Amino acid sequence: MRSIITQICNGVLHGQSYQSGSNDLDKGNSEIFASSLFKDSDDKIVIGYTKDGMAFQIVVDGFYGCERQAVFSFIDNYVLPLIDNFSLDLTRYPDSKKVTESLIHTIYSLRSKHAPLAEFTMSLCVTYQKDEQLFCAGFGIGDTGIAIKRNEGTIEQLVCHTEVDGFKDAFDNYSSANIDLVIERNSVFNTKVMPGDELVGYTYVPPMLEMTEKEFEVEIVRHLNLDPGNFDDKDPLFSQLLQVVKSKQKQLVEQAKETGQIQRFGDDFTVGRLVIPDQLLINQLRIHALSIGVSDGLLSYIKNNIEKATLYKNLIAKYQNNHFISLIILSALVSDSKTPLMTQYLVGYLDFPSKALLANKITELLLKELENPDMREILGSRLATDVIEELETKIIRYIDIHSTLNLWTAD
Repeated sequence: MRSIITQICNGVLHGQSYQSGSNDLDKGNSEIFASSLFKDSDDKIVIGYTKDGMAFQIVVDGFYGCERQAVFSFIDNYVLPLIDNFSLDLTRYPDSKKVTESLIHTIYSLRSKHAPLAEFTMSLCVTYQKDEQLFCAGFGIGDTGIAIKRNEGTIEQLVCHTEVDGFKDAFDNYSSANIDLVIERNSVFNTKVMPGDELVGYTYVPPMLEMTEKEFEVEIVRHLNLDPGNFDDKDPLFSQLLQVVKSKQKQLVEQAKETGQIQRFGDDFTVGRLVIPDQLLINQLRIHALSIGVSDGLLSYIKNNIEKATLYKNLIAKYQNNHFISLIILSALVSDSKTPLMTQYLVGYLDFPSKALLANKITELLLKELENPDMREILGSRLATDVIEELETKIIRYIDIHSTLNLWTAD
């Protein structure tokens, strides 16, 4: 009962490339890229934010272009609702290793009884905030990989490309009995993160750019990172990454001319970029989590006192891009004692035990938006404590506030 994701790359790409959507909701921080590296895409990358506003990125590369769709419908229907339970257990339980294996276990048990035909390699990272500082923790099994760039010009390597002596440990039925072995040889992590750190996820690279980090044995495995020596500290990682692969691609195809006729190599190249958000962006993300979830519920119940909410849906659909007004509109709906069913139904749709606990949640996120430097510019020496109550009175006029409201969206 929610919509969280922001940008996705599904089983599709345009001619030779597919870039992005640059979702406003991420304020220019959600970008991905996809290309073919030999005609169709098999990989899938997902970047989004929790209902509590925590950042995450999922990277998938499939095996067979024949199934290629239940792999995706597996992620969209069952894996996505698991992210909230991941970041929460990361916040509640300190032990990063325990829940991650259970998550993989829950993934394996779920992938068996719902779509065991799916064989892919997946990697993911999710952010969580237990203390004042931000933490991110995830794993990755297969030919995939995640990298990070910090605030100092360091390309630190998160989840690595695991190679089992020339075997790609993956989410296949074949490994579904050697599960516990897959974890000890694959990469799981939990690392401290600061705002502005650049999270980069990738699927395939020509091996000329990969450098071997770790080799060991179990009763041989290669844990290998992305070589940072050919990268700079001034430019972002994602934009710099494509500057070299195309530069090496033309160098690789030129190598492919001197061999009679066509040679064969290359995989689906899909790359995702994520930037860790600030404490301000989280709140207005936490704001957007409610605005999306509140609308759709009572629209099918009544479909089988509605005239307001249909106009309310359009009203939020007009001012959802500004996170401040989108908040205060909600405060009026709960205060309307003449719309109790429309008020009381939402918490049931949202699983809230008490309406009042929600009403506290409104004000807490409301007042912190005053710490956003944009509202101090718009709200100056105006005893805001009363104005919200005034604004609460303003919205109850159901029957031309937009110009009066346009005072607060003047950016």
